[PDB]
Amino acid sequence: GVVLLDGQALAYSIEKDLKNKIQIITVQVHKRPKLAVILVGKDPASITYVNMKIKACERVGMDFDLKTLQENVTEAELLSLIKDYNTDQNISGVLVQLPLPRHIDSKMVLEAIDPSKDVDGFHPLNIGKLCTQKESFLPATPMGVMRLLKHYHIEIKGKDVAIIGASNIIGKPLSMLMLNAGASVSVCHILTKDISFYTQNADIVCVGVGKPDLIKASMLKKGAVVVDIGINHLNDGRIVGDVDFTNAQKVAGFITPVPKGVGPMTIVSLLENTLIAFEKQQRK
Ligand code: NA
Ligand code: NA
Repeated sequence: GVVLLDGQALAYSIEKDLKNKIQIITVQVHKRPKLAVILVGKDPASITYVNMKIKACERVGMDFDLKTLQENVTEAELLSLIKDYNTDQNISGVLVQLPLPRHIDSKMVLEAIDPSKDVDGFHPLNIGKLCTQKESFLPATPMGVMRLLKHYHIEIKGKDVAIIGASNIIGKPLSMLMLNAGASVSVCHILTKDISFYTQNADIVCVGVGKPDLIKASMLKKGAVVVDIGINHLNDGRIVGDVDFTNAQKVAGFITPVPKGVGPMTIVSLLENTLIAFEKQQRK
């Protein structure tokens, strides 16, 4: 019997814990964790993502500051805003919604976030610490994937894991978390000659490239754990993953639905990182 990796249910359970911890903090020290969110421009999908993050903060009682900037904002203005958020002791985490406009150097803007407030885990200091087994902020999507697997008692150590997608924000950090946990890890992408070579061997397949039906049942090992990070908005309004869910469930042992699988876990991971940032700030 295949098991649904119910990321939505796990995220809601974690949110209940966050809400309770924040309630205690608010009464004990009369402060709350606070997330600063910067949105540049009016990209529809970016607006939706910002609203998802703000609504999540509201569900757990986390404070937030949403700063909306025009699409033609200068890099200097964005940097000056980030500097002020870095120095404001009442700001726990700082998040810049991506993508930024082409005239903005995204890597420079993200490196201006103080690493102690980098709740997205995108600062190279945090990425480098992850790669060298030093504790710091994990990117939210890989963090949520590992947390979901932990909840379902999926063993990582000694397992063969195939990661499809090699992005800086998902596939690469996820591969590092898997390796650090003792898996043998393959990272594939658009230039891979035969992804099925890697997926048919894998105990765990994680895919996040944005291509409907890329992962088919015939590409999987019987009993495999399948983590579908894709979120594809089809022309007709449907939202599907990168896995052929209907057929793959005939072979997989565990599988995330899309939507309501990895998505809610990414969001709750951002909330957890903001609380961690607050707690580390108070201890320092
Ligand atoms: Na300053
Ligand atoms: Na393990």
